[PDB]
Parts: sequence; structure tokens; C-alpha cells
Amino acid sequence: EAQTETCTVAPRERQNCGFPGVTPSQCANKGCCFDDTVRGVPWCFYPNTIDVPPEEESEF
Repeated sequence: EAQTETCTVAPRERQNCGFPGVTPSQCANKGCCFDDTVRGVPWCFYPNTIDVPPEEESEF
């Protein structure tokens, strides 16, 4: 068994990890998923590990 890292969460269902004026380094200081693609929403937010009973295959 194992877990998977996932930061892609619903923009509204996102947990604010800090203000937006922050920077890639600040958000990477604690370890929050930083995402600056859309506006209006927060870029620095926390991660959300989802349980995936079935393991998938990826490139190795």
C-alpha cells in the first residue's frame, strides 16, 4: 500500500496557506503547494493526500 501527493484541489475548496503577495520561495519554505495559473484564488495553499486503493502505472 502507498499514498500519492496531490495539490490539484477545487479552487474554492482550497485551504489558504498564506497571502498571495508571497513568493515561490516563501510557499516552498514551509512546503505548501504553490500554483500561480489563475487569479482571484490563492496560489500558496496546503496539499491534499487522497487515498487511491488501486495503484496506477506511471513512467519510470
